[PDB]
Amino acid sequence: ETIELKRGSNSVYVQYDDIMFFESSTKSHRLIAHLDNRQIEFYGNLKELSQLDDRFFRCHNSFVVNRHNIESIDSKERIVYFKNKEHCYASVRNVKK
DNA sequence: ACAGTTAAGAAT
DNA sequence: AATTCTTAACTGT
Repeated sequence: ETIELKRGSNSVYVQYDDIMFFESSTKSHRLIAHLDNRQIEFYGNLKELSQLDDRFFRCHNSFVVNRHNIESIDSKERIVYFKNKEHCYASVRNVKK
């Protein structure tokens, strides 16, 4: 299961479970794939990534998480912790799901 | 329910 | 390829 992260003249190819989560970049129409120890900026939209696979869940407007790489959830604070020790946030309306 | 912020379409 | 404007739909309380 591999995904092509398109970057204009380049592409980077990554396995689904290399990915902790995706977040929107502050560069318009770019996302950031968070991997174990690297981050890769690419062209995409979050909606499309969440439809690739059941493991990819839109927990927030700005985040798509890989369920397989979740270490724990603090549902009080709405913080999703990943196996590489990063974290991101779940929205009030999506945290339960 | 609100006001502030943002993802993503379209065009090029 | 990379960028802008736009706006509905998101955000947290």
